[PDB]
Amino acid sequence: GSSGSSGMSSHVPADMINLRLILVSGKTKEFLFSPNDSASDIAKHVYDNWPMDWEEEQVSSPNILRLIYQGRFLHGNVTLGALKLPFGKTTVMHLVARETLPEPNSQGQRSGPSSG
Repeated sequence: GSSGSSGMSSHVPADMINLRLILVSGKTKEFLFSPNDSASDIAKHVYDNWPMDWEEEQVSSPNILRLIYQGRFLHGNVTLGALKLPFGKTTVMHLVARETLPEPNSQGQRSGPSSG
């Protein structure tokens, strides 16, 4: 018989965009995506990956599964391409599952305390 094994390389190309999928608390992993792929493909990919790390598992919507970037949220129709993101790089993004907001607190909101 015979056997062979040659091949090793750990570097992101300039045609793909490395994305960092983070979860609650922490735990993250480097991924790859195209500029023609939309948050869907990504969010989807993530879902497809891993066996199951979330009780809930019986939905299908880009809303519930929204991708966060730099704190903000990316649209489901948005695509790395439209994000004119730099190739051969690593982006940081957060993921969550909720048809609504995460916490009761929205940016750009001033309060008026009863006092002068």
